[PDB]
This record gives sequence, C-alpha cells and structure tokens, in this order.
Amino acid sequence: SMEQVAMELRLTELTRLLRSVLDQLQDKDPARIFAQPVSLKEVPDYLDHIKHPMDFATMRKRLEAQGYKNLHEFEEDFDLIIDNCMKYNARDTVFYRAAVRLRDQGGVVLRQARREVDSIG
Ligand SMILES: CNC(=O)c1cc2cccnc2s1
Repeated sequence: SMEQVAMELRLTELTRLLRSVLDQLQDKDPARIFAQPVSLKEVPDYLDHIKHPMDFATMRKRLEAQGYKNLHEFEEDFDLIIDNCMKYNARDTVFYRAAVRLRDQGGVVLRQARREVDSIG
C-alpha cells in the first residue's frame, strides 16, 4: 500500500534525525566511557547490579535496525546509560562524573530534538 510506504519514509526520516542526535550526544563523550557495553570480562558482577545495561554502540545497532519508533524510546535508552553509571559507580569517580556531564550537555541536544520531532511531525 502507498500508506505503508509513507510510514516507512517517516520512520526512515525519524531514524535520520535520531542518528544526528546520537552523533551529537556521543560527541559529548570524548573519553568514550559510554561507547561500548560495560565488559562482563572486566566487571563479571555487573549484571548483579545493573539489570538493563545500555551503551552507544547498542543504541546505534537498534537505530540502524530502525528499532526506535519515537523519540521517547530513544531517550529511555540514553537515560539508561546515565542512570546505570550513576548507580554502579560512586559519586567521586571519573565514571559518575562523566555521566553527570553527559546528562547536562545532552539536555540541550534533546531539548531541541523534541521540538523538531513535533514540528516536522
Ligand atoms: C560506563 N562505564 C562503567 O560504568 C564502568 C567501566 C569499568 C571498567 C572497569 C572496571 N569498572 C568499570 S565501571
């Protein structure tokens, strides 16, 4: 149907917008602390603490599979990256502090993304 194609075009475009957001958010992590899953080889007990791990590579995988249906689902995953890190790591660590900075600097990007999604539809 022509309708299904139109939906696919929108989802493709949402994916295009979300890819730009993802790139902008990952740019705020030059230390690449959040680039990859927390290694279960280095942190064997990680899953005893964190029940839903997340990272930018995992987000990117879901993104290119067009697995984000709206901005809210994308934001939930971003929030997981930050919130997991701020629970697993203590307040006076490079890890916790990086998450705080990512959350603060990411808010600006996400603020405009929300306006743009509504605006463009
Ligand atoms: C977002 N990253 C993290 O939360 C952590 C990474 C590592 C690496 C070695 C030991 N502990 C940790 S905790």
